[PDB]
Amino acid sequence: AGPEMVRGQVFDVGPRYTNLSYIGEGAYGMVCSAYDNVNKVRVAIKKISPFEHQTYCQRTLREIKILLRFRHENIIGINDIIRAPTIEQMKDVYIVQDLMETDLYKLLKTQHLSNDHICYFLYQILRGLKYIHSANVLHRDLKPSNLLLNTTCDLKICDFGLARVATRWYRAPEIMLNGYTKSIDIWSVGCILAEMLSNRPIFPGKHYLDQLNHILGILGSPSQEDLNCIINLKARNYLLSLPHKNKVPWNRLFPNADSKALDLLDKMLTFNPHKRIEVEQALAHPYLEQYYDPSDEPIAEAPFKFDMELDDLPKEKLKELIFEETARFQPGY
Ligand SMILES: CN(C)Cc1cccc(Nc2ncc(Cl)c(-c3csc(C(=O)NN4CCOCC4)c3)n2)c1
Repeated sequence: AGPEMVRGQVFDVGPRYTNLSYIGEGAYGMVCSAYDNVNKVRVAIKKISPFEHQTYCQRTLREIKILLRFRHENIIGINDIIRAPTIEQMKDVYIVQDLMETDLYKLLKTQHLSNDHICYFLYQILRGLKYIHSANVLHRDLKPSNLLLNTTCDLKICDFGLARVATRWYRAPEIMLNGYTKSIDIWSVGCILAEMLSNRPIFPGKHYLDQLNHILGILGSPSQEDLNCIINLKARNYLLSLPHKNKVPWNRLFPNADSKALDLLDKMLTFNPHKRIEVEQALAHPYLEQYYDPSDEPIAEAPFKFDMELDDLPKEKLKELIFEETARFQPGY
């Protein structure tokens, strides 16, 4: 019996992995669960087909190298990698990882979170993000659909394809001019907090202009100091063209949320990245006092550093590096 297929997509991961089930898909990849007939468990498998585009090749190499170096309870790992025995044959790369029960996206579509769970999930997101930022890496695309949850309420951050060393509903406002710094991740976590408090996106713009209006609709018109953070000229001009907007207090939007939760949300969703809170201070905020435990919150031993200029490399070079990096999982290595 030939190779497995999932929604007309071949999934050439047997004989070890079988009984595939669709989970989701991105721009150049698909995710399924499968049965691992060695460890007698179900696993997650992300198929990645990036080699047509230099950008996809950089993100794939970055994703693999970062996830193989990171070792943290709140961050998805890589257990196995499958690809063809020769570089000429390699069209796809399959990354095998721990299977989780669901993601925060789906959870928030069907469940109301107690203040306790919101607190505990927020702690874990930030605890993972502390490890991440401690290594001088940015995730850059945190969102409910890549925060994974287990039966026992354990959370893991996944999809590091966009990560870099230091929808669009979670993009910080600095980015909607563009400057990727650690504070864009805190913005995303702020938006995630809001969504956990209400079950609806806080800034659900149809496009970037419409997202800016949502943001200003709650934060109010930016100050002049805040306007000096907005480097891009079209954006700055646009902001200067708008009528004044008043700041809406957080407890009017979330009338039944914990006061501490709202005080932290306020500091995470701050227009000016320079004044936005940082991950350790977030973790030490009173709202999180029930879980904050710096004695058991690991950081990376050293800053992550790429020794090559991936941006500069032609997609053929990248593919060779991807062949190299995945060698160690190939039989007979
Ligand atoms: C419906 N039934 C399947 C339940 C369910 C629902 C969602 C998740 C999981 N479990 C799980 N376990 C391990 C992993 Cl590794 C992943 C995973 C999902 S997506 C992804 C990634 O890399 N995704 N990117 C592309 C898609 O958009 C987001 C980013 C990794 N999921 C189970």
